[PDB]
Amino acid sequence: SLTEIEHLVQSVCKSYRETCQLRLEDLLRQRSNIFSREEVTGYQRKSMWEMWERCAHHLTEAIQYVVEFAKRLSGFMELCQNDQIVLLKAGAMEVVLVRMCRAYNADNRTVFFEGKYGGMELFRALGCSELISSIFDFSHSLSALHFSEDEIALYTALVLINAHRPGLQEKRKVEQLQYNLELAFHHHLEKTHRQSILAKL
Amino acid sequence: SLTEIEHLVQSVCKSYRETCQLRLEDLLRQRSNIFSREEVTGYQRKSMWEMWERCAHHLTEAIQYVVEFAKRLSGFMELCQNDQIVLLKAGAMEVVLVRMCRAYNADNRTVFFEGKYGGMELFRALGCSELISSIFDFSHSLSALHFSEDEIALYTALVLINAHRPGLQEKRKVEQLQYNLELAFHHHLEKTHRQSILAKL
Ligand SMILES: O=S(=O)(Nc1ccc2c(c1)N(S(=O)(=O)Cc1ccc(C(F)(F)F)cc1)CCC2)c1ccc(F)cc1F
Ligand SMILES: O=S(=O)(Nc1ccc2c(c1)N(S(=O)(=O)Cc1ccc(C(F)(F)F)cc1)CCC2)c1ccc(F)cc1F
Repeated sequence: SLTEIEHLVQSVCKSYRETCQLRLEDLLRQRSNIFSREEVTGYQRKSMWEMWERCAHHLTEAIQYVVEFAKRLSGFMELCQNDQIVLLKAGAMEVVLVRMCRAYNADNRTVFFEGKYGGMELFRALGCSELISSIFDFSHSLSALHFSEDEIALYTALVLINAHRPGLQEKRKVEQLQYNLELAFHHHLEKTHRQSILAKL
Repeated sequence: SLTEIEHLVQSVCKSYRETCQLRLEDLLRQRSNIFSREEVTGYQRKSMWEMWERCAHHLTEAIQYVVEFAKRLSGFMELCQNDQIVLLKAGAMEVVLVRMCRAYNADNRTVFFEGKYGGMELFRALGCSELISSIFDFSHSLSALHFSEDEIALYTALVLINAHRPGLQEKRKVEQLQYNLELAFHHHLEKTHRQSILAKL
C-alpha cells in the first residue's frame, strides 16, 4: 500500500481522462469563442419542448460517460447489480456538476454549450431560471477551489464510491473501496502540497 | 378486422387500466383533499436538491408504468430493441403528460401530488416556475377535451406507436401497428358518438 496506492491514483486519473468528454485545453482555449446575441436569441426563441430535448440529450451523454468512469474504477464491477445502480443514482448528477465546473468560466460567468460559451440566458426556453442560477452559483463557488484534473478524478471517484448510501447490499465492500480511494486522494494531496483544500469542500 | 379490432380496443384499454398508476375514482374523490398552507410551505422550504430528488423519483415511476403499458401493446415486443427504445424516447413524456391530466383539476387548478391536491406553488423549490406553468396550461387545455379512460388508453397508444420517429429500423412494421391502433381509435369513437374530438387535438 505505497506503490499500490500510487497505482490507484494513476489508474483513477487515467479512467477520468479517458471518460472526460472534453479535453481541458480545448475548454480553456474556447473561452474566447462566445455566442453572439443573434445565436443566443436563436436558443431563446426555441420552444420549451425543443430546448428540453436538446438539454436532456446532453445531460444523458454526460451521465453515460460518468457510468463509463464508474465501471473503470477498481472494484466497481465486483459489486452486485443493485449496488452499482444505487451508487450511480446517488452520485451521477453530483459528478456531472463537478465535471461541468471545468466548462464554467468564472471570469465572464459563461459555460461551454454546443460549441461556444454563453451565460445563463442560453437556457431561457427551458423555464428554469432559478434552477440554472443555482447550477451556475455551484460552478462559480467550486471554480474558486481551482481543482486540477487529477483532483477532479480522485474527488469524483469519492463522490460515487460512498458507503453511506441508502439501499446498499454490501456496505463492507464499498467501505473498502471508499477507504482505498480516500488513501489515494489524501496521498496525492500530500505529494502535490495541496492539503489546504480538505478544509473547504 | 371487425371482432379483431374490437378485441384490440378491449386489449389496449385493459393494458392501460392495469398500468395506470392511480384509479380515476380515487383521483376524482381526492380532489377535496387539498394541502394546507403549512404543508405547501413545508415543500417550498425544502432545498432545491431535496425537491428535485422527490420529483425525479415520481417522474421515474410514471415512466416505468408507461414502459409496462408499451410492452403490453400487441406487436411492441416484436420490434427490435432499437425501435422499442426509440419509440419510448420519443413518446414517454408525452404519455406521462396526458396521464397527468387525469390528476389535474381544472376547477381549482391543482394536481394530485404525494397524497393530496395542490397548485403550482408546491414545486417552487425546483426553480422551474415557467416550466411548471407550461405543464399546468397543457393539462388545463387537455382537460377541456374531457377524455374518457378508454380514450386516453387508445390515444396514448397512438402517441407511442408513431412510425414518423427518427432512428427507426422497421418503419413498415410500426406503420402496421400504428394503422391497427388508428382503426381501433376511430372505431371506438364511432360507437361512442365522439367523432367531434378528432378535429381538436
Ligand atoms: O456540453 S454540456 O451539455 N453544456 C452545458 C453546460 C452547462 C449547463 C448545461 C449544458 N445545461 S444542460 O441542461 O443542457 C445539461 C446539463 C449539464 C449539467 C447539469 C448539471 F446540473 F448536472 F450540472 C445539468 C444539465 C444546463 C445546465 C448548465 C456539458 C455537460 C456536462 C459537462 F460536464 C460539461 C458540459 F459542457
Ligand atoms: O404523483 S405525481 O408524481 N404528481 C405530480 C403531478 C403533477 C406534476 C408533478 C407531479 N411534478 S413532478 O416533477 O413531481 C413529476 C412529473 C410529473 C409529470 C411531468 C410531466 F411534465 F411529464 F407531465 C413531469 C414531472 C411536476 C409537474 C406536475 C404524477 C405523475 C404522473 C401522473 F400521470 C400523475 C401524477 F399524479
